[PDB]
Amino acid sequence: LSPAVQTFWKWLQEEGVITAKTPVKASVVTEGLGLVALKDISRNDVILQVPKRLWINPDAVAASEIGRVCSELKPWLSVILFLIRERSREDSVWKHYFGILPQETDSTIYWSEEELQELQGSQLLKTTVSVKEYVKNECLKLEQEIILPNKRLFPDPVTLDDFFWAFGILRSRAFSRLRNENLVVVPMADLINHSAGVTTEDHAYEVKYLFSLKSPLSVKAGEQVYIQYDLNKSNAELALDYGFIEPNENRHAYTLTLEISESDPFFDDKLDVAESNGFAQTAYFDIFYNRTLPPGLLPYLRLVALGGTDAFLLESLFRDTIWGHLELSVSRDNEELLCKAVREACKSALAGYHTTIEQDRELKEGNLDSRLAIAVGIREGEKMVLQQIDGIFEQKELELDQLEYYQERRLKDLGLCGENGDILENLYF
Ligand SMILES: Nc1ncnc2c1ncn2[C@@H]1O[C@H](CSCC[C@H](N)C(=O)O)[C@@H](O)[C@H]1O
Ligand SMILES: N[C@@H](CCCC[NH3+])C(=O)O
Repeated sequence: LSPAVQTFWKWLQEEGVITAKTPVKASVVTEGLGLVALKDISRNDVILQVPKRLWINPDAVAASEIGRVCSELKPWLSVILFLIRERSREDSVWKHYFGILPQETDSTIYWSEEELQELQGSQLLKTTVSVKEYVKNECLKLEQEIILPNKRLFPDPVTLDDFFWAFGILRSRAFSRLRNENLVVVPMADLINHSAGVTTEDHAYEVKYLFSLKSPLSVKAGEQVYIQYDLNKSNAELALDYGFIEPNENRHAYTLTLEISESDPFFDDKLDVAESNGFAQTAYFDIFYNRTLPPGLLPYLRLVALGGTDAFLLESLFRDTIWGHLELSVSRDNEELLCKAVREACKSALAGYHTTIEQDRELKEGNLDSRLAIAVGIREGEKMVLQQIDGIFEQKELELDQLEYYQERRLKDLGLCGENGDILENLYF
């Protein structure tokens, strides 16, 4: 298999970890390293357990020499340091472990400039950039405040590479879905890979303190044991959290960002309306392919587009039903305004890409390298969501007169054809 690995597997033995009731070994799979069943494994069969003595969570960093200096750092920042640190100690309790860890992943945080050019105009590129930058600052602020000061605990220098390394390791390895634990790293069940086969992301791991990894599916001897990293994440999110995406078009998403500008002559009243109904000055709406629009997107759109003619709805009189009206609809002008705004934004966005959906799809038809493959799937996906959105509002523009706006809804209850009320009027005075 692999010397460095052979070592890692031997170490787990001389620790009471890997015993005999452990149906799984390590091997070289298309996705790096994984866990292959040593013999038929059944659904919910405990695969392997790890002693908390071996975690790598804030509780461990706090209980180490640097625990003091990191005493006020954010949970992750603390683990970042811990990791960069232990990776240097020849007497580390994870010497064999780190000697197994991938130096890199296909997460966009490692992509070269050319590799990134393949995501030109994508939302993913934006998101990755932002994240890379943030992590940088936060990490450079760490160097000057903890690494350099305590030159006794941090002997060797520390580059951004080491930082992004630990950050990546953190975001692609740790198990956040756990109660009372959000960033736990477990050297054994670390090698478990992801598969679309697993459709029950309802924790493949439980706490007993120990880490019990139970296989969510029945596996025959020789085959790989997988798990579902996260059903709700988009391909954009999978692409950045780990270095991979799925073919499932339902994983494609594009998030729209709406806000009530302060330059809006009605900012104050509008913001009041939004907040009174669960929305902030700025609001993000995630749009997934083939899903119906998020509730709240249309009403908020109408709020944004409101305008002077209908500003009367922002009056105390309707503060108790305004959202309901926003939910139904305001007026033909309001609707038409917002529809155009969205359609234009979609067209504009669609134009930011350097490839057509056809070209992307022809490429997918050949052999694509890891990162290029990710970029192509991502961009095609986004173009689809973008087009779906424009498609939706194009229909709306057509049905611009089928909707019954505020005024019409008001005159619905007039009772023009009632009784000759004048006969009773004369019986009264
Ligand atoms: N379904 C999948 N397809 C491709 N890569 C995958 C994958 N599931 C997991 N991975 C890879 O493994 C990482 C999760 S940690 C799993 C251990 C890893 N296989 C190793 O050799 O060290 C991901 O960030 C990704 O790079
Ligand atoms: N992201 C997954 C765990 C991935 C583990 C990768 N080895 C979770 O939230 O549980």
